[PDB]
Amino acid sequence: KKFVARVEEARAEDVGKRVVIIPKGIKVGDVVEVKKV
Amino acid sequence: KKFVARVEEARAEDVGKRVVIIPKGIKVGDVVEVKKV
Repeated sequence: KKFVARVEEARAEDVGKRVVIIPKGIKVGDVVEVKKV
Repeated sequence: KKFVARVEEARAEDVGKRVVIIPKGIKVGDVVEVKKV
């Protein structure tokens, strides 16, 4: 269960969605691979 | 450049943060591995 996506900035319409908060070192625009463990 | 974290619900204080929006299939509470590609 894995996917690829780009980090993005949270906006008012994102409130209520499921997210992983991204830390410093990884910026908006970066591509990340997310895999459920 | 990788980390492990739990999916969480976006709230009003998360507006402005960097996030990956998580799709259906992965829920709040799930542990995921995030790796910059």
